[PDB]
Amino acid sequence: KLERRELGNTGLNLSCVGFGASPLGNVFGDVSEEQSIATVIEAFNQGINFFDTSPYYGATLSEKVLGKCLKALGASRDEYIVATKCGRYAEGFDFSAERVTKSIDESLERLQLEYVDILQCHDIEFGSLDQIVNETIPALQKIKESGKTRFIGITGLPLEVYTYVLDRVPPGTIDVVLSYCHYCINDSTLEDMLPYFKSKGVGVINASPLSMGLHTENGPPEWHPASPEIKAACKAAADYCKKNGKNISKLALQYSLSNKDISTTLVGMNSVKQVEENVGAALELETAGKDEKTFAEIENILKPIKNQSWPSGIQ
Ligand SMILES: NC(=O)c1ccc[n+]([C@@H]2O[C@H](COP(=O)([O-])OP(=O)(O)OC[C@H]3O[C@@H](n4cnc5c(N)ncnc54)[C@H](O)[C@@H]3O)[C@@H](O)[C@H]2O)c1
Repeated sequence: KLERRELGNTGLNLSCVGFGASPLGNVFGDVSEEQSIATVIEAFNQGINFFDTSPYYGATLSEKVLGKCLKALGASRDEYIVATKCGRYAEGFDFSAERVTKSIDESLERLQLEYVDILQCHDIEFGSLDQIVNETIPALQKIKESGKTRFIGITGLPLEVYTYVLDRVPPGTIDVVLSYCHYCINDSTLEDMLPYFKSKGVGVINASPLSMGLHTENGPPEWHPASPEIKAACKAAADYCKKNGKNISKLALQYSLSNKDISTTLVGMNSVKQVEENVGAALELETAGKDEKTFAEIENILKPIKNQSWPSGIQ
């Protein structure tokens, strides 16, 4: 069975591999609704029980499609865990209490759910962090008390933005944090913040273990924000694996899964083959361990750009 890990103090047990549903909004090329449904059904059948989306992905399309996918499961509601977000929309950012209070109703309508398990502020580095602390999080606390979400959180790229918020709200205010692109073969800096997150009692969700396509055979999309030198070294690592009969995406995901202090790693998936590969990579990690010789050679290739990121937001 696919390993499950406790998520902070929420009592939720998430599969160590999570379903990133942003491709269901066509972020990484177009995908049919029938394929999306089959992909989620296969993910659930393989033991994945955690699904993450946002009103932003595909201008609310990802949520609509995921809502159809989850209905097609025909499963008990407590057998899967749904996370979505608020504050970032196709028409821009709005972290006001009025916006996010409307947003949860809009998301529940699209998702065809009475409640989500997790609701998080999306990309807070683009907002006023003082508004997040003093207006947005209180509004989310009222949404939680209404029952429309069970737990609340915050997401963003820069690791520093979390400390600003978590230092200023009372203990136990935030249930979960989602960080992305910082626990993968080229960037492990999320491990630097895990001691702080443990100190605040927050469950940690990692996302983008392929760093949004850097750790794939096809390579990153044209819009990927990483510098050319990050892209060149990631391509060299993928070419090394291809030359030696190795799967760069399998190894990248196995790297991200190896830290047990992270409850789940969301990986964007848009096909049943990707689900079969990614669950298989997780299962094989438990029974065969890691290919240490290839990881060491991958590390040597990525070393010059290790832990380099890119600017995001307005802080
Ligand atoms: N600020 C935030 O809150 C934030 C930011 C980014 C992502 N996320 C969440 O995290 C999810 C995952 O991140 P992501 O999708 O942007 O990047 P990712 O690292 O998960 O990679 C996704 C891309 O890799 C491809 N892929 C997946 N498995 C593969 C395989 N076995 N072989 C080859 N290719 C494979 C996917 O099709 C997609 O093109 C997202 O869907 C979303 O849910 C949140």
